[PDB]
Amino acid sequence: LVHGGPCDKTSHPYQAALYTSGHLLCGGVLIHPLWVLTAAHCKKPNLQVFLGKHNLGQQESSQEQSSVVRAVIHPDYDAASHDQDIMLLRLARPAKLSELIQPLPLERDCSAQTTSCHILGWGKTADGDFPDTIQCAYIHLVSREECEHAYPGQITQNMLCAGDEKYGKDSCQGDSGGPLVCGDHLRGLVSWGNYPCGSKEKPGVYTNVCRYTNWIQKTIQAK
Ligand SMILES: N=C(N)c1ccc(NCc2ncc(-c3ccccc3)[nH]2)cc1OCc1cccnc1
Repeated sequence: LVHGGPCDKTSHPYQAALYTSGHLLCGGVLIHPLWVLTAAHCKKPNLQVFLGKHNLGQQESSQEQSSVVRAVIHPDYDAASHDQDIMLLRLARPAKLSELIQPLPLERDCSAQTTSCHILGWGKTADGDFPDTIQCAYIHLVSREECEHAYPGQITQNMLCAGDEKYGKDSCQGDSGGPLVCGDHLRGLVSWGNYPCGSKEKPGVYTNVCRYTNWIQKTIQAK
């Protein structure tokens, strides 16, 4: 995450860190004790989910590690255009809830009134390095018209745009699949955006979570 700062230690109990091959791959959101939501482009072998983390460089008493037993990519995900960039991960071990491990409720209304938004993750910072401590930033939703102008013929109804006109606070590589939180609800998932990272004119593009209520519920309730 570029141009942000360290999160408050107790503000992100729903944040997951996804690992493969021993290093940080993506963010993710705990939405149910057995399920983490992330971006479909985070699908890699032997995913390891870490909950209750703040600093990746230290062993924390609140952390919980779980293997993934099932990875459910949206049937209409299109890697080329990033359309429908969403994936459900079923945990081997149900999350042992604590003050630092809690699910985040989903935004079910696509016409939700504007609320204060934020992003977070262990993605690349402004200096080009990967931080041990999770970064946070306030950002605002950008109108669909403004975003269509920023990325012509690239924005679908399955995408939301969000950014920061003042410093260009933005999500980046490694923040993928992390949450766009609006009014204490999951509004979006980190999907794609500008290269290099920065949202002054070309806002970050987020998977529009409100569009996936039925698919999420059907997947979680399946079998
Ligand atoms: N600026 C942003 N808001 C932003 C946030 C997250 C990401 N994640 C990387 C990422 N998204 C999708 C894929 C992907 C999908 C399919 C196939 C292979 C790759 N990879 C990228 C972002 O901006 C572009 C960007 C690209 C690379 C390095 N830095 C920034």
